[PDB]
Formats: sequence, structure tokens, C-alpha cells
Amino acid sequence: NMFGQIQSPGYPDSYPSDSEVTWNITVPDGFRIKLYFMHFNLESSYLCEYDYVKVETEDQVLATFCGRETTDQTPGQEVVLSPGSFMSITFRSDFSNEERFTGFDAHYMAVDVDECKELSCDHYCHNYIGGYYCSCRFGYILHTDNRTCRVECSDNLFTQRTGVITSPDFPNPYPKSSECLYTIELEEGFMVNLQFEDIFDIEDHPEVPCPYDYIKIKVGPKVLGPFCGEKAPEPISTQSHSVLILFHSDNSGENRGWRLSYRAA
Amino acid sequence: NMFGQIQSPGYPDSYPSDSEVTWNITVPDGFRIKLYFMHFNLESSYLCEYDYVKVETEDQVLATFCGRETTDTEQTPGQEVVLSPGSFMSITFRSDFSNEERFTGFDAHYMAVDVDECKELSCDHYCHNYIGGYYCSCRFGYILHTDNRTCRVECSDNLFTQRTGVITSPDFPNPYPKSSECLYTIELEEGFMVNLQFEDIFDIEDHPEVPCPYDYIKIKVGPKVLGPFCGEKAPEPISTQSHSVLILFHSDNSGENRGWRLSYRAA
Ligand SMILES: *[C@@H]1O[C@H](CO)[C@@H](O)[C@H](O)[C@H]1NC(C)=O
Ligand SMILES: [Ca+2]
Ligand SMILES: [Ca+2]
Ligand SMILES: [Ca+2]
Ligand SMILES: [Ca+2]
Ligand SMILES: [Ca+2]
Ligand SMILES: [Ca+2]
Repeated sequence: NMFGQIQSPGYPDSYPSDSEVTWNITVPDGFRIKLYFMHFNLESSYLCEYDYVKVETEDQVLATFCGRETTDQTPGQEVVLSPGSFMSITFRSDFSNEERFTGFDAHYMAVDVDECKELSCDHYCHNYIGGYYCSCRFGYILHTDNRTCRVECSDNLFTQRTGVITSPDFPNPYPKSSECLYTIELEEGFMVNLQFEDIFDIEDHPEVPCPYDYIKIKVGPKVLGPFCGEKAPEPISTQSHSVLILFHSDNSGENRGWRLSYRAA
Repeated sequence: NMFGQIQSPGYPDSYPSDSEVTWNITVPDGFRIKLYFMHFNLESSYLCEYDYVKVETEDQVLATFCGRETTDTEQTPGQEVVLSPGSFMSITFRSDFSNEERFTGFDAHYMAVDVDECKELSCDHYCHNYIGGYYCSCRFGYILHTDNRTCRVECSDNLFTQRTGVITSPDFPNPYPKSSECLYTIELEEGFMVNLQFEDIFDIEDHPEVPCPYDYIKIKVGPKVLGPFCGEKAPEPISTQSHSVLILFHSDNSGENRGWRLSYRAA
């Protein structure tokens, strides 16, 4: 079902009267139908109510043709493309073909849908015949949704008296679908003070507290947050030599993220 | 296997030294292979002699890449697509013994691409392309021959009974249909004798050495066949002693010759 030919009854002779033939064309998923004509010779009438070639889908009429390609409503060299993978064609003939119209000769074929051109791929889209797939930029990992591109952002440990911690690629949009664990572990006796600076931009919601992306900060047996939005939390003075910062990002958005510096009190 | 992805060993980490991997890609008949790269980071060398990605067929090297996409004036693939001539593509990544610098290799993607045979022993009239193949069809009034390629006609449904008349090759003086077999029959009453006379253009494919090996006219009168006739020069007028004559016109699968016209008169 990648291709086919269709003719009116009797072709290349004049078609009979009182005839009605329907052809249903189905192609696999990821394909559309292309239809064109090499010969078209029908009765010409007002809005093709008498004799006609009707091209339609299951819920939509794509085209209706009648008349003669010579001096007339005809398809001409025009291609009829279906929106999806289905096309129905009906040739109808009324009660009298006294002029001996010779009908039509048509050809159809499956055409690949280019999904990349038509929940899209986060980074790269790759089209192929019958489908498509997504891939990611260097340094990113395709998520389990087969669509978004996450990163590994947990392989860290901050042990020095002062330091800087940011969302991945800050201040460029942070990676979607990621789960970053930043760990501060200073020397016993040191107490960590946290301080946000620069751009702060974490996707939020006007009514619901941080339903999408957020920072949580665990110090001792207690979690601070979640934090999101355009306004950073106020500086945080812990009484702890160790702090965990968890940054969660969902499958959507282009927010720029956050930066913090830490210092021992 | 209409598509696939290929990476260097270790990707996205630096590739190991002394490694050699070949990927053979075969697609069905009527398809070609399209190959492109999303990341390319190799050692650079003269003719890519050290580290390289070599793209080839069974008898032809299509491309050889090396170097890093960052630095320019290089032998990297860039955004360029590599297209195989046929339905086979072989790819070899080679890394020599010297990997001082830590190059991260490559990320490649390939897919089958339909050959458009109509664009790229061809259809006489219409060619129709589809995914994985193609077919021919004919103009209105013609019939696709058993070769699935040339377009013949029915040209034998005739009978000339009038005292005078005109007979021509089909569509004269436009090119006559290939692969056809026309039978023209003149039948007059007993005692009439048919004279034949060619006129206007006469153009039947011929050969300089061999008598009419391609197309020809034969004319049967009584128990005798005249001809075969072909070429650019019509036979001289033919006076039969017969009230009935058969003209056979044969055309082969090739050529665009304009044909012939004759008038007849029953004496
Ligand atoms: C003509 O077409 C048929 C299919 O319709 C094909 O199988 C057959 O082999 C073709 N003839 C030649 C000589 O290829
Ligand atoms: Ca009618
Ligand atoms: Ca596709
Ligand atoms: Ca988000
Ligand atoms: Ca090397
Ligand atoms: Ca094709
Ligand atoms: Ca010829």
C-alpha cells in the first residue's frame, strides 16, 4: 500500500451512467497520501452535483472535481494531499452520458510525514521514513520520555571554606528532567552561610507552591524550601558544617536558573 | 533498518587508542543511505592517516573525516550529509596508538532515502515514483506493453471497402507508437485491382547494413508478401491485380520515427 492506480469504470472508454464506485486508501502511520491525475474527462456542471470525483477523509472533504481538462473544475496537474493516513475517493455518474465522457486516470502513493517540520524534541529531531526520533546535545542524556534532555549534575563535593554553586549551564536555560544533588561538607566546627546572587529564575506557578521546578535545602534533620520563582530566598545561616542542595527540574520550560555562594561564618 | 545511530567507542567520553570498528549498513533495493553527524571530535592528520572516520561502499570511498569541528579549515563533516550511490554503506572508525590528547569521537545518524527512479530502458510515457520502487503508465488511448515500459496501441480494427482511401501509421505524422502490430485491410469487390501510393513523410526506423531489423511494413497481396519496407524513402507505387490487400506495420520497443501515409485506389 505504498502506491496504486485508479481508473473510472470503462476507462479508457466512456464511463457508464448510474455508477458509483468508492476506493478507500489507507497507508501506515507516519505517512500521508498523495493523489494526482493523468487524464480527466467528466461532465461539467454547477458545483459538480451531477458527475464528480470526490476526494475526502473520514470527516473532511478535501476536493471535488468535474468537467473536462480541455476547456474547463478539473484537477489539472495539482496534487491532492491527505492530512493523515487515510483517503476515500468516490466517482459518481448520473443518468445520461450521451457525450461519452471518458472519465479519469489517477495515481496515488504514500508520502513520509516529516514530523520534525510538522511535545516536540527538546534538542534534536531526526526524521526517517515512517517515523522520527529525538536525540540530545553533547553532554546531555535522553530522558525516559524519549524526548527531553537531562544531565548528570550530582558528581560533586564542596569542601573548601568558600565556594560557588549554580544550576547546570547557569545562566543559560537549565536542563529539563534533571535531579541535581550539590553537597557541601566543610571541616567540623565550620558553619555554612548560604547566599543567592545574580539571576534567580526557577519556573513557578501563581497559585500553587513550586509544582514544577524547585530547590530544597537539607540541613540537619530539616528541609528548607521548596524554593522557586523570580525572587531568591533570603540568605541562610545554618549551624551546620554540611548542607545538601537538591535542584529538581521538570520536562518543560527555559528558565535561567540560579547561583549561590557559601561561606563559613 | 530504515534508520539508526552510531557512536565512537566510549562516547561521549574520549575514545580508546588502537581501536577499529566497522559498521555495515544495508537498506532494501530502491533506497539509498543518508549519513550525518551531530558531534565530531577527532585528531587531525594528513589525509586523515592517523585517526579517521571512513565512509565507503564496496568499491568506492565516499568520504574520510578527521579533526575537530571547533577548529576550522578542517576535514570534519560539519553539517554535510553523506549520500551513498546505492543501498550499501560501510563506516570505519580508526584510532591509532597515539591518543595523547583526549578526543571525544563522534555521534552519527543514518536513514534510508527513497530513490526517485523517475528523476535519477526508462518509461516510454509516464513514470511514477513511490517509496521503494517505481512504475510506468501510458497516455490515454495507449496500452502498457508486456515489458511494463513501452506504450503500444490497438491499430487493427479497420476495413477499407471504398473505391479510394487513405491509410497511415497511428498518429501520423507524429511519432508512431512503439511495440505495436497494425493490420490494415483493404477489401474490394471481385474484379477491382488495388493501386497503392505512398505520399508525404516516410520515416520508418532502419539500419544501414541489415534490411529492416527494427520496424517495417509488409504488404500481402495474393499468396505473396512485398517488403519488408523501412527507411526514409518510400517504395515506388504498387499496382496489384487484387481486390484485397493486407498491410502489416510492425514497430519495436525503441525510436521516435514519424511513420508513413498511403492512398489507395481500386481500378
Ligand atoms: C511486468 O509487471 C509485473 C507486475 O505487474 C512484473 O512482475 C513482471 O515481471 C513485469 N515484466 C517484466 C518483464 O519485468
Ligand atoms: Ca453524465
Ligand atoms: Ca517521518
Ligand atoms: Ca521546568
Ligand atoms: Ca590517535
Ligand atoms: Ca522510488
Ligand atoms: Ca522503432
